[PDB]
Formats: sequence, C-alpha cells, structure tokens
Amino acid sequence: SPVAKDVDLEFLAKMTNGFSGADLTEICQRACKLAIRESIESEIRRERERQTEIRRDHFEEAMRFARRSVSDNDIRKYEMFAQTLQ
Amino acid sequence: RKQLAQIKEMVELPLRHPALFKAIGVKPPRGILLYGPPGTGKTLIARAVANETGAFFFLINGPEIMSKLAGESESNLRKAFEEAEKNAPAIIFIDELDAIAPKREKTHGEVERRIVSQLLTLMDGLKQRAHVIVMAATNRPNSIDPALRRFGRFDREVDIGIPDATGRLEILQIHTKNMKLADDVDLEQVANETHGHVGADLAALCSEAALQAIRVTMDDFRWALSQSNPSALRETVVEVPQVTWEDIGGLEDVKRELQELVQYPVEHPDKFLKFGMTPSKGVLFYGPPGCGKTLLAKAIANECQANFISIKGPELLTMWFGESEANVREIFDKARQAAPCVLFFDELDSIAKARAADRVINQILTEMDGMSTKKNVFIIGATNRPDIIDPAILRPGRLDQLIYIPLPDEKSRVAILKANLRKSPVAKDVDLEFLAKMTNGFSGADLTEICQRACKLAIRESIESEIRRERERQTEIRRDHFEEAMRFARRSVSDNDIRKYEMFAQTLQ
Amino acid sequence: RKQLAQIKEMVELPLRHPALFKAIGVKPPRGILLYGPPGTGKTLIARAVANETGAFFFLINGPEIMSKLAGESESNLRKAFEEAEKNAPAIIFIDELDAIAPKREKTHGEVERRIVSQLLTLMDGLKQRAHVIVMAATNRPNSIDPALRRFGRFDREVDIGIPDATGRLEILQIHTKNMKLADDVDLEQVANETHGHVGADLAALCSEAALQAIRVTMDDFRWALSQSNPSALRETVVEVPQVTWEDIGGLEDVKRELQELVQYPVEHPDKFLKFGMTPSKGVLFYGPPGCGKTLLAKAIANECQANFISIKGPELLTMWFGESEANVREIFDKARQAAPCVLFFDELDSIAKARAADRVINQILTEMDGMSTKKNVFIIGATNRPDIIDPAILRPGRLDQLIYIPLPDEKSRVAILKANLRKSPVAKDVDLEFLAKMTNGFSGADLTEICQRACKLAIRESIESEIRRERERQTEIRRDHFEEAMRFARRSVSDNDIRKYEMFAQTLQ
Ligand SMILES: Cc1cc2c(C(N)=O)cccc2n1-c1nc2c(c(NCc3ccccc3)n1)COCC2
Ligand SMILES: Cc1cc2c(C(N)=O)cccc2n1-c1nc2c(c(NCc3ccccc3)n1)COCC2
Repeated sequence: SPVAKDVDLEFLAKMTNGFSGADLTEICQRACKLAIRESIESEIRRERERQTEIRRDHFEEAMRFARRSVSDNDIRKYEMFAQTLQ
Repeated sequence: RKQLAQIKEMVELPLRHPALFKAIGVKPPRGILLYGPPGTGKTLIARAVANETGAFFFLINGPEIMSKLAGESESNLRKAFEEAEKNAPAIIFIDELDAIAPKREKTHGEVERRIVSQLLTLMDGLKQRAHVIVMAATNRPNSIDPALRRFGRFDREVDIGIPDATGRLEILQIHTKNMKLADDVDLEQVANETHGHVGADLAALCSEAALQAIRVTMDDFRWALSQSNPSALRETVVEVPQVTWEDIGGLEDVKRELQELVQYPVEHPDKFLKFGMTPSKGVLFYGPPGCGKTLLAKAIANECQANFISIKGPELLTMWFGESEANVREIFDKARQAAPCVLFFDELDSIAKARAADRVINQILTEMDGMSTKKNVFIIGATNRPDIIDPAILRPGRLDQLIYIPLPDEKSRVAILKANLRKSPVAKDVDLEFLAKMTNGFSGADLTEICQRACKLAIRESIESEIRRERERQTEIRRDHFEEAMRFARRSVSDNDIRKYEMFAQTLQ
Repeated sequence: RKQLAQIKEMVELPLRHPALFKAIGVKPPRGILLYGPPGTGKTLIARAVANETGAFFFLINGPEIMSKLAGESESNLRKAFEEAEKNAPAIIFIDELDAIAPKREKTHGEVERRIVSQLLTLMDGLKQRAHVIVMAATNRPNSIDPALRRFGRFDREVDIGIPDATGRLEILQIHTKNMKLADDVDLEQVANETHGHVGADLAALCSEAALQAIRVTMDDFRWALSQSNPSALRETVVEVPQVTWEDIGGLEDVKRELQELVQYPVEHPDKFLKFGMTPSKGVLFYGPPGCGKTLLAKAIANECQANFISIKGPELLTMWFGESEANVREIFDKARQAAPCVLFFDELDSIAKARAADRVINQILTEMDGMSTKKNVFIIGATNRPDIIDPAILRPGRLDQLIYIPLPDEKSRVAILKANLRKSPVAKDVDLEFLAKMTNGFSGADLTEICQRACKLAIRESIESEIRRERERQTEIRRDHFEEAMRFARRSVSDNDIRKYEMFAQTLQ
C-alpha cells in the first residue's frame, strides 16, 4: 500500500489499547476505502472539469468510527478461565 | 453581617418607621422566628438587632418560664409582654421557644396547653400600633406547635444554618483577635477544614487550640481540630459551591444545555417572561458512575451564583426504610427557603433500586408538583440507571430534561488529573496528556485511583527512604511513579455499559 | 490516674487559673459530664478531682432530689447551686443525673419537666466568672435529656468505661493491700481473667475471696471468680489490643498494605499532609473463615497504639431483627470519642446475608459519610463473602481498600500452633514445621482443632492413668499425641472456595 511516513504507527499502537487485530484491520480498510473514494471521486471530478498515497488524515478519519472488538467482560472471562482452567 | 441585614429589613422599618406601612395600608411582621442548630448565637443576633435598631429588649429564657410553678409561668409571660409593650420600640426574644411551646401531643399534661394558649393570646394581643416585635429561637420549625406559625403569630421565619468557609473564617478571626496567633497559623485553612462546625464548635476549637499551646501555633489548631466533635456534621449544608465551569474542562454540550435549562431563566428572565414559555422544573443526570454528576450540578449553581443541596441516597434509604417520607416536605421547605438553589438528589434510583417507597420518590413528586414554578429552585436527579427510576419522575413538569453525563473527555481527563493532584508536588515531566490519551474509556474514578496509587507509591518511597536514612544515620512525584501506578489501574466502565447508556440514551429519546 | 489527668486538664486550669482564658478571649467548660456503667466510682473520682484541685464539692444525689415533694426538689437544686456559687472554686457533682433529667417523653407528668427546666435555668445561670463547674453521672449519654448536651450546659463528655487488665490489676491491688494475701496468689492472673468486671465487681470478688478464705489463697480468688457475675459483660470493650505484628508471623503483604493504609497517616502525618492526598477511610478483610481477620485488625491497632472495637455480627443481627439502627450512631460516637481507634465490623455480610437492613448496613454508610476524615478512626469490614456486601460499602470514601486475607503461610501456621499451644506442656520432639508442611491448605481452625484434639488426648491419657493409679493404689504433650490427633483432622476450606476468592480477588479488581 502507499503509506507516507507521517503515518506513525505507534500513535496507532497507543490509541488502540484493547483492540483486536480485526479492529486494526477495519481501521486500515476504512482508511484505504476513504483513500480510494477520495481518489476516484477526484479523478471523476477531474474528468467532469476536463470536459468544461494514504496519510494520517485518512487514518484519524477512519478511527473516528472504529471499534474495540472485545469487551473487558470477555477478556476478564478468559483471564478467569485462564487462571481456573489452570 | 449579611444575616443581620435581612432581620433589620424585617424589623427596623416597622419598629422605627412604622407610620408608612400603617398609612400605605399594610401590616408589619409581628412574629419573626429565627431557627437553626445550637451554637449559632441567635440570642447575640437578637440583641445585636435590638441595639442596632434602638429598641428595648426582653429575653424569655424558655427553661426559666417552664421552671416556674404553673401560673407564675403565664404570669411571667404576661409580665414580660406588658413590660415590653410599655417600653416600645420593643423586641421580645424567646430563647428555646420549643420549651414552652412544643409539638403539642408531646405534652402529657394540661398546664403546658394553658401556657402555650397564653403565649398564643399574648401573640394575638399585640398591635403594630404598640411597636412590638417578637423574635424566637429553635433548632427547626418542626419543633414548635404549628398554631404558632399561624399568620397572626410567627409568620416570618429565618434560617441561621451552618456557616460556610467565610463565616467560619470571620468567627475564627473574631474569637482569635485576642490570641498569641503565630505566623505559621492559617485561619482560612482551618475555616476550610472546619466542616460541620458552628460558632460554638469554632469557639471551643480556638479554646482547645489556646489550652494546648498554654501547655498558639498551627500545630495546636490542627490538634484541636483532631480533638473537636462538631454538632452540625449531621445538618444538611446549604452553600453556593465554588467549582467554576472552567474547573470542569470539556463536557460542553452539557454546560450549554444546563445553561439553557437553569442559567438563562435566572440570568435573563426578561426573555423567558417575553417569549412566555416557563422554565424546566428540573433535570436528570444519568450515565456511568465514574463522573462528577455532583460537580456539574455544583458548577451550574456556582455559574448561576445559586445555592446547592446534596441529598445523598443514604438519606433517601434512611427515609424509606424508616418511612419518614415526611422529611421530604422539610427538605423542599429548606430548599424553597434557601432560594435560589439546586436541590440535587444523588442516586435517585436508591429507593426504587434497593428492592412507603415509591412514596418517598412520590413525596418528591407531590413536592415537585406543589412547589411554585416561579421560585427559582432547580432540582437535579442523579443516577446511573435511567431504567429504574419511577418514570413518573420523567413525566414533563418534573424531571423533564434528561441529560447523558458521559465519560470524561481529554480536556476533562486533564481537568480531573489536575483536580486530583491540585495540592501535590508534581514535576513538569508529568505531562498529563500522555495520561489523557492512555486513559481513553476511563472514568474519573480510574484517573483518581491512578493519582492516589502514584501518591501512595511516592509516600511509600519517601518514608521508607527516610526510615532507611534513620537506620543508615544510626551506623516530589514524577511519571516514574505514574506509569508505575498505571501498571495496575482499571478502565472502570465496560463497553457493554456505555453501549447500554448509548442505547438507553437513543431509545430513552 | 490517666483518667484524672484529663478531668484535671478540663477542670483545674479554668477553676483555679481562670483569668487567662477570660483574658485570652475564650470560655472554660461549665458542664463536664462523666458517664459509663455503674461500679466505676465516678463519685470517688469527682471528689478526688475536687480535693486535688482544691475546690468546694457539692453532691446532688438524684434520687434524693427526686424523693422530695414537688417544689422542694427545685428548692434543693437552687439551694445547692447558690451554696456552691457562694463557696467557689466549686464543683457541683450530680450523681445519677438521668434520675432528675431523663429522656423526657418517659415523663408521665409535668413536675419532672419543671424540675429539669429548673436544672437547665440553673445550668444557664452560672458564669465562668462565678468559678463553678458542674460534673454529672450516668450510664450512657443516651439516658439524659439532649437539651442538657446543649453547648450552654453539659458540653464536654468523658467516658469511664470498663477498666482493662492494668486498671483491674490496680483496683485489685488497691482493694487487697489490706488482705492476708498468700504467695501463690497472683493478682495479674485474676486481672487478666476478669473480663467484664468493674471496680465494684472486683471489690465484690476480693470480698468473696476474703469470706471464703475466712471460712487468702489463689484457690479462694479463683472460686470467687467462679462465683462472680460481672455487670459489664454486656458493654462494648474498648482497649488497645496486645497482639504484636510479630505475633502474626508471615502474612506480610497485608502487614505492609495495612501499614500504608492505617499506620503511615497516624505515624508520619507530616507526609500525608505534604503530598496532600488524604488517607483511606477504611478497609475490607475478606477471605476464608479460618483465619485471624480479627487478629490482623487488632495487630494494626496494636502497631499504631490505637484502640480497637469489635462489633460481632450478632450485634448487627440484633440491630436488624430489632430495627435498632439508631445504635450504629451510638457505636460510631463511641469510636469517635475513643479516637484513635479501629472500628472492626465482623461478618459485615450478616445483615445482607441473613435474608431496616441495608439500612443497618446503610446507617454504617451515613455514619462513615458523616464521620470527619481527620479524626483518626479506621474502620475494618470483615467477611468471607465480598460477593454479598452491599457494594455501596465498597464505593470510594467508605471501604475503599479490599484486602484478601488468605490462608495462613508456614510461618503463620507455626505462629498459630504457637498461639494455640502458648500455655501448655510441649516437649521439644514436637517440631512444628513437620506440622507446617503437613498442613498446607489448612485454616487456623484446623491447626487449632489439631492442637485441641491433641490436648484432649493428653488430658484423657493423664486422668485415665491417674484414676487407674487410684484403682491400682487401692489393691507433657508429644508428637505421639499430635500425629494421633491429625489422624482425624480436616482441611477446612476446599480448593473450590479458595479458587472462588482467587477469582473474586482478581475480578473484584
Ligand atoms: C478530584 C475528582 C475526582 C473525580 C471523580 C472520581 N471518579 O473520583 C469523578 C469526577 C470528577 C472528579 N474530581 C474532580 N474534582 C474537581 C474537578 C474535576 N474536574 C472537572 C470535571 C468534573 C467532572 C467531569 C468532568 C470534568 N474533577 C473540578 O475542580 C474541583 C473539583
Ligand atoms: C489462637 C488462634 C486461633 C486462630 C485461628 C483459629 N481459627 O483457630 C485462626 C488464625 C489465628 C489464630 N490464633 C492465633 N492467635 C494469636 C496469634 C496467632 N498467630 C499468628 C496469626 C494470627 C492471625 C492469622 C494468622 C496468623 N494465631 C498470635 O499471638 C496472639 C494470638
């Protein structure tokens, strides 16, 4: 993927404490779809105006609706069931 | 001095400017009733008002009247009343009124009923013509026989409650101007630390502070504080709180909502009168338990410079489990009298949760219904369970407006770290936004327990090192501490719950 | 003598050094109220303080006043008060105050209300100017009419409760200095054995001890102990316990936790004041039923040389089932007055378990809320069921800190064997670590019942052999006993349960 270096991924590490892979994934995918959208929308806009990479804008855009998959309850449940499974 | 002002506006003008009222075709008050807890110097106040109006003063020590042989009591009363009547402008002040004139089935004998009757007839007997005012003392007006709070008798009532920081400070200054006060002594400190104290308790405090010096440093004051057992711990404190809105960083929408609900009709009433629509009776704060639902309610009172009253739910529980719903009436009376004011119910869900109960919640209903719209007294209902509150409370003309007081924002997280660390040693390499980001989904409570855990790590390291230095002599707080403290610190409220308020926020609407 | 000290600090300086206070601009106390059970010689104490201050002493035997014809009572009172007023420095001491001045709806007649009124007016009448102090006696201040515990009247209150071992010892020495005391007699033994005894019961004990000699050996004392029925069995014993931390071997983490919670703010307050954070209100001990949750709580009080008060849960149950939640207020007052102190609730789960109940637990709430933070009184809540405690109790500012008090460690097992066998014959071939290892997963209770079973095997073998030697004449404890005793001895608490506290320890956090 095209990813400019002003996508620091540790800004993303910290913010995504308690996140499952799935959420990181859907963050990335939402970003990528915002990018594609902006891209071809702008290209079609440029077709219509001719007939007279991905950056943390996209990402904090994408995180502005992105979950934390698994709730404390559950993880606590594996904790419990990890201890008492042992 | 604020207190005197009222009593002088009620006394002076119809004691020593009487002709204007009797010409303008009205009546002076003939029965000004002072009440509030003991340790308040109501007597002092009465004589103060008599001296500073310029009027004859006659004390009636209730005990003294009640100690006489049946007859000589009534005699003493008549005597007092004629003695005042004759020397008037006259204040007759009745100390411990409740003594002679109680709640009158707690009177296993007819002599007292005669004695009270007498006082009623005497109270009736006066003329505004005769230039006589009767003041009287008691803990609460519930104490006195209601046939004294007739219009003909003790019509006007003044509450001299607990004093607040400033009053306490004034009192301390007044009792300690005559004292060997050290430079390290802080009066304001003590004034702030002296919750539930009254004039008496503060006097006593100053006294033990003296005595233990005489065995005055700050140590002595703090020690005397360690010793003192204030009287008015148990009394419901009414004061305007000193939490600013800008102390509560963020939570903006709620600021503006609360302003539109409670601020606009006290601060721009012209408008509400103009458009004609009349204000919300009150509010309901719901959301997760880790927040300053209290503090917002305070903050809007502070913002409207109006009073504040917390009913902790254990008050409610105590009422339900005891079936003393009566006392709701008394609470609302107490708010009404201390207008303008926010009556803040904490844990409104308690009565309803814990299962004359819906009745305790219901007395609050009948009282919200019966309370006059115009009196500017707002009434904020806290919970965490909109789901359990008798929904009659959420009927319009009651707790009309619902507000989701949600988890703190970053600005607010910062605000709360700041609040929790206000008085503390905090080196600047504790950035609080490192702490803002890490604590997404955290309740106040968690920020708090982070701060406290840190502080305890600091104290621990400190005195452990000091004792280690005692043992080695007998041959500030920094993000080390904090990331130490966060390395066991929760996220209070689980997604489930917040999603539950979300859901119940949407579908409550 | 410790007791007198206080009363002399309250009396002497404003009886016989009065000008300093009245100049420095404060007030002496004019009503020092002594209370506590009968058998305490409050009268003796008053006259002691009057003689050792140098002051006129006037007794008012309540019964004597109440026995007069209505009128001559008030007469007697006025008389007494003027007689004192005239001869002053003056202590007016009122024996059985509750007699003249009771809880005043328990007064089926107006004469008593007049008599009390009189005493109120007389109490009001005094000046610090007149050099007069009024002391007074009763069982508990609940007895007296509250309008006597006004500031104007009996403001200062002193508790002369049960005496502890040392007091009992002093008293025994004092009553038995005049006695044919044998060499085998042990006063301290008896002092330690005399729980619930007061001055009177001890006097009586010494007396029967005499009389049965005169029919004094240790036998006589122990026999008189066998006979005596002390008065204050029923009274809630406040004393600093004498269990060291090092009596409680191991359980270290809890030691240090409890120290950081309860020790650091009484022993290094400078620090808590410095960092600014204010201490835990209290604690909650949970875990398995076989442990010394009591003893830890004692041990931290002992460590902080603070008092201790056990509310056994049967006190709680008695309150709930009777709906005498009132008495919580009285308990906290009793702790507050006996500061610093640990108020230890045992089986806090009882009220809640056994199903104005959440109210009894709730009164404890309102009291924890209303108790002043600064007063150094800690408040430890025992259970075995964190799961059942009204979680409002586990809300911050209440029982903030949870502590899992788990099963004893080997050091602690040893400690408990040692404790259970302290006074016993134990040959050195009872190694206690053989016993430490074998008893992994055991509660104190099991170690205890091991020891007891052993001891009973020993007694059995002993007296069986002695009787066998009587029958054959009419022609220490060793690991034999112990491995005998363990050959039927449980493991109290099952893995399930401990795993349950583990789980509920983790997920409680
Ligand atoms: C010391 C403290 C603990 C605490 C807790 C808690 N769970 O322990 C919850 C809420 C507020 C809390 N505060 C607190 N206390 C204060 C303030 C403040 N922040 C502004 C605010 C309040 C509620 C919301 C947003 C932001 N927060 C404001 O200054 C005075 C006292
Ligand atoms: C007599 C006795 C019975 C008992 C029991 C019991 N269920 O019988 C449980 C725990 C301690 C017990 N003690 C006991 N009592 C004492 C001590 C002590 N050892 C240290 C200890 C205390 C609490 C906890 C751990 C270990 N143990 C210390 O000496 C004074 C009294």
